[PDB]
Amino acid sequence: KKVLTLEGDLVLGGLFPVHQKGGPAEDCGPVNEHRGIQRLEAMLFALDRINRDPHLLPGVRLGAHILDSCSKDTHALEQALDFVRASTAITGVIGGSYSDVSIQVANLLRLFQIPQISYASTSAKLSDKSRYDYFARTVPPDFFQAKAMAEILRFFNWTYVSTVASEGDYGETGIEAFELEARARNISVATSEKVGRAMSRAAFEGVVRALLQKPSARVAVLFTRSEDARELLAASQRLNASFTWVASDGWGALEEVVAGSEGAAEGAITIELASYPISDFASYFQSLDPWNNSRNPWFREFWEQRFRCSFRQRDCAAHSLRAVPFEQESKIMFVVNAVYAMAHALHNMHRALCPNTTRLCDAMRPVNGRRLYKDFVLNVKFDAPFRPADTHNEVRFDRFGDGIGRYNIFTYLRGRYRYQKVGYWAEGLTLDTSLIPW
Amino acid sequence: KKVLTLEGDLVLGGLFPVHQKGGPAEDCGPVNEHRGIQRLEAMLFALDRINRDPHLLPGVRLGAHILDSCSKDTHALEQALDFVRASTAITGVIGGSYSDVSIQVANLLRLFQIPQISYASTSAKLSDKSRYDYFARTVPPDFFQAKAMAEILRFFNWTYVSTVASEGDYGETGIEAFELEARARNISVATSEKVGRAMSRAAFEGVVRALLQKPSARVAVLFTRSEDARELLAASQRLNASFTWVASDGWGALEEVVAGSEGAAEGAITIELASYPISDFASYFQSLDPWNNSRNPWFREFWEQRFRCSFRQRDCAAHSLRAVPFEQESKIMFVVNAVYAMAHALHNMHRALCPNTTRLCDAMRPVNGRRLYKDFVLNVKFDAPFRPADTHNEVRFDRFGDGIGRYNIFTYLRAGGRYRYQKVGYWAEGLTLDTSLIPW
Ligand SMILES: N[C@@]1(C(=O)O)CC2(CC2)[C@H]2[C@H](C(=O)O)[C@H]21
Ligand SMILES: N[C@@]1(C(=O)O)CC2(CC2)[C@H]2[C@H](C(=O)O)[C@H]21
Repeated sequence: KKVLTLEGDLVLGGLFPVHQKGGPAEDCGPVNEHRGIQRLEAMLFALDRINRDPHLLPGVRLGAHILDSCSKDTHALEQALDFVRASTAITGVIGGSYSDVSIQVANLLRLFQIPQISYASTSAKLSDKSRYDYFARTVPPDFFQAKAMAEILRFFNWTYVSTVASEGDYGETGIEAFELEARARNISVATSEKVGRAMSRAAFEGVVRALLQKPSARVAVLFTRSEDARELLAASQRLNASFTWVASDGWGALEEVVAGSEGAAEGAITIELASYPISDFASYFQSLDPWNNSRNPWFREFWEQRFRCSFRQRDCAAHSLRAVPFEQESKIMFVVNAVYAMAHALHNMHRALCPNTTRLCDAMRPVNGRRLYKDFVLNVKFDAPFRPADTHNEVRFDRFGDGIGRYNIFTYLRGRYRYQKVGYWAEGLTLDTSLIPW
Repeated sequence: KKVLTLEGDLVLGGLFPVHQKGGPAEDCGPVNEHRGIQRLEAMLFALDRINRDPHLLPGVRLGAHILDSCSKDTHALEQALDFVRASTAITGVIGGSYSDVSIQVANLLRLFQIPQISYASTSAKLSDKSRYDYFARTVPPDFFQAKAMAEILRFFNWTYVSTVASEGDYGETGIEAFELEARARNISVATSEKVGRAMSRAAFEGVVRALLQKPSARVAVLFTRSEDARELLAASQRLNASFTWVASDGWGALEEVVAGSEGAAEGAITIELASYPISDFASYFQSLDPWNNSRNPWFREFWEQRFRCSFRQRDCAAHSLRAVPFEQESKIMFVVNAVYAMAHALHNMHRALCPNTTRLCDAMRPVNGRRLYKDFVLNVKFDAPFRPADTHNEVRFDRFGDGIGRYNIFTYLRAGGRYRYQKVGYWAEGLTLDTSLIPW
């Protein structure tokens, strides 16, 4: 219903879960604030810096055609029909965020040779190039995440664990990979529970007692969506049930997962893909205003939900995102590098196909998608923009078009509670014991 | 590359694995005779009789747009694009065969509200109408088949078994459903192996070796693709490894799965969905020759493969199917049943939308798929066409567009060479098997 359009010489398709998935009947629920709106603004911020970059396509302005997935694969696939209908013209696609939506969207995109780079889809399956030949990502596959989690249990001598998976490609294949890896380290799994898309608080108590039916297994491994980890922790709190949580990037270092069930979560070890905040995105997001951000068609709806106001009611104007603490979303960097990977690919494309000018020559009217994905997108290699220069971070894709298997490890501890970085994984597990009380 | 097109007032899409899958450079392999050609020819047969029928769509003609899936989802989806290029116009789609083919095709077909009826896709994944709101099938979900297979093990007190599943939505869900039914009947799994999309003869051996790592687990439960079962039977014969096979409809009673691996498979228990060879299909298929069947662009290739001749070298001419021992592929009836399910739904929709004529009126141009599926496809009830005398079977779909969980159980034995399938029993809301018919 709402289209996000930016004019430009070339148009970059975008796909973001602006809204949450709806209730039993509605396809779209409330605005997904952090992983939705903020990740969308990250693509818009990147496109602005690129359009100001004199070293990166100074003669070709990049546009955007950003669609909302509503956190549901079938809705994203109904929306992704815009990207194919013409064949405005869509050069590539940034997104989606959730694996299921990327799989579904990739199967349609390959039929029209549309390149796609995801900034958050981690499911290992997307690494298979015979089925997903137009798919690249700035994120590593979950082969490497599940391997890393198996080493955490191997290190802390945890050999009788349990597993919790969100239904879908991410949770199932993620736990499946974890099965192989725990097996390979003498770790035996007591039981394996699966969480339905939209369970009730009664259903999660079912899962708690299901995990409890083996009291000896006090450790639980999770390949879960954040809502699921939060409802399961809430259910654990209500049922006065104490588990040792070992969780994937779904939970990550999200305050919203543990908020209200901080006691039930204390002791937990979580994983986030290795990222850093970008300060120029921070000041850009906090200076965003509903009367100046008309280019984002969902920014007013976010503003009404963020501040409990209405533009009809005239009570939105006194608020600012600067009064608020800015908790920059974890995968913001990966959105930023994914837009840059596509822009560099196209800069390299233009350099070779239009040597005589900075403008778009007939050799890129239209842009050959196959040549773009195979010869340029896959062969990008540049410094991550805005990177913490003290550490050398580089943007490229391996033989399977995946990002680098590097993860940060955290712990939820204690009045007051907080996630603390305790280690990392980058080919090997590396963590210091001095940062854990147990 | 080829597309079987025929004129009609309404056009029904078709999807069959006319060709097996190829290698890395090719997307299409040799001709698939049984699950390809006979299945394609069954739809043409049904179309031909529907168009002669004075009681079923007398004034409305049915055309077709039959595509080749090449036993591969990505190729099928490239092809299925034809069905949605109107936005010739496609009213409904008959197909595909492979469950991963039918899933991919449905995700697209629902976008343009096009009803889909599969004659072979058994994945339980396809029973969920939130996700597959325009899909229906003349076959049951694998929820019942997995229940059927654990009942067979529980009956023979095989408490320690191994599993093998073809990667994808048929193998993985089938076996997972099976393993839960096995657990609940105290049947423990020793090991579980996966058969990938691009398997090598060495990789197939690695699967056999993994199965032998548990020497007590002599039972091997498979939810595999046809080709995946044959190659596992080939790898086991190469290794003189002996397993009791219990296998899903993928294997079924296919002679092509056991060819060259007759001793490796002896004593195998195989499942097929309960069906009957249909009456007039044998006359039709056997009366097919290459100088009349120009309407099937893959038929000449089937002819060459069948008789090991060449039209370019003119050896083929002196041949006819009316001398061969006609083996009617087990799902022929479900293909014919799907074609007739769509025909009846449209006949009934036409009664509702065009009451003053036999011809396709404007209230039905184009056919509204949402109304066709929900108000007419899901509600169809009719006597199964071409049903043999002693049979009184009815074609219908349940609340979730599913067929009924009915299956025949067979066993593979050496009688007089001369190896064959023998029906030992059936499954229909409980197990019934004749222990007297199994040699072992
Ligand atoms: N890595 C994810 C995926 O779907 O592939 C798992 C997740 C569901 C929890 C979403 C995370 C995110 O948006 O930060 C993606
Ligand atoms: N029932 C099937 C399915 O895909 O759901 C299993 C199979 C893969 C082996 C193919 C069989 C067939 O075409 O008769 C279908």
